[PDB]
Amino acid sequence: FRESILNDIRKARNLYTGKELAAELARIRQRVDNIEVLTADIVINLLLSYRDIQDYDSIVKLVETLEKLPTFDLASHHHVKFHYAFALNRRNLPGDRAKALDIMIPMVQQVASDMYCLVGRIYKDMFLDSNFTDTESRDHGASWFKKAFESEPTLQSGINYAVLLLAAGHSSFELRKVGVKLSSLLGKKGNLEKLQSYWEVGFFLGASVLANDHMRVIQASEKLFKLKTPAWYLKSIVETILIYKHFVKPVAKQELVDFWMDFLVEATKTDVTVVRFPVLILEPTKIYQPSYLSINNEVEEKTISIWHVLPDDKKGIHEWNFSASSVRGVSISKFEERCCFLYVLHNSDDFQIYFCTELHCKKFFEMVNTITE
Repeated sequence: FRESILNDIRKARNLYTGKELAAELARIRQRVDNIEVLTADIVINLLLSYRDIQDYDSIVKLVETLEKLPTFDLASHHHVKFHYAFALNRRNLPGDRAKALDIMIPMVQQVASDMYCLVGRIYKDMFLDSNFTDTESRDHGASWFKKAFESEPTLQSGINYAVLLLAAGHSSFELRKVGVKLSSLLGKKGNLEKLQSYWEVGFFLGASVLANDHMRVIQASEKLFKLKTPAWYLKSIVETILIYKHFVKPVAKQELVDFWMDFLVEATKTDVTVVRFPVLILEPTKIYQPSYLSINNEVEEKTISIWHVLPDDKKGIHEWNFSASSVRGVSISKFEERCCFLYVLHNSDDFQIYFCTELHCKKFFEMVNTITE
């Protein structure tokens, strides 16, 4: 019965994403909410499955019900408390972040980097979410990431520490000191081609951003795209980059750095509101080509505009403008839900267009069906 629930959660996380996953978890919950004894293995894998669709409200409500269930000892389950605080911090209703800190700070005060870094992230988020006015939260966040960094140096704590020093007005060391240590950690990790886990690539990206290393940023951003990085994770990297970009005081590849920053920030949006989409056109060479696309309110006939950002090969055609009557149609890829096929007249090939999220692709699909109907 336990094993059945566990096996079905794992199968659920593999088969489904989005709404389809939420349906499956609610089906599994009926069983979970009637189980003879509710163990921590079930709880943990439930919380991971809800995190896959950023359902922080379900995580909080489940963990609160375990706190009242007298025979579950929440205090003893530090990883469950970690995920609870994580969810409270992302949900951020009145008092959520206060409660997260009241959970996390006593757990820390041997403590692992992730625990120090979550507390640091709560402060970081308070700082960002205050429109950069909460300078006390900034300084508290810096101190927590600093402790992590000195206790167990990692790129994650190091980049977050540096970014908050940058926001505090750091011509300076710790800042160049954190910089030296970041460079030897990057040395330890080795070439980007051998880093396969999304979490290694994400922290490589961040330190590459801090280093102002353009080619690595572009390379690591693309790798983060190909790896189907979870939204929960990309969120935290993006937050770090937004703070960096706000506070840091052309290079011929600036255009591709701007594209990738725009792509990865757009990828954390759940409400799609954009005049234009940063996209990757998959070429028959099997290279993803950074591009922009827009659906234009043009007089007489609506149009689709598509253009390459900084193509390596500057020769040939890198811009298209299609009138509504020029479009045969659109089809979402049967294999890649981020991808929409666009079919146009007098073009024997197609455009295989890859968006930053599934929803962005679906919006494009719907808008093109509207102009062709």
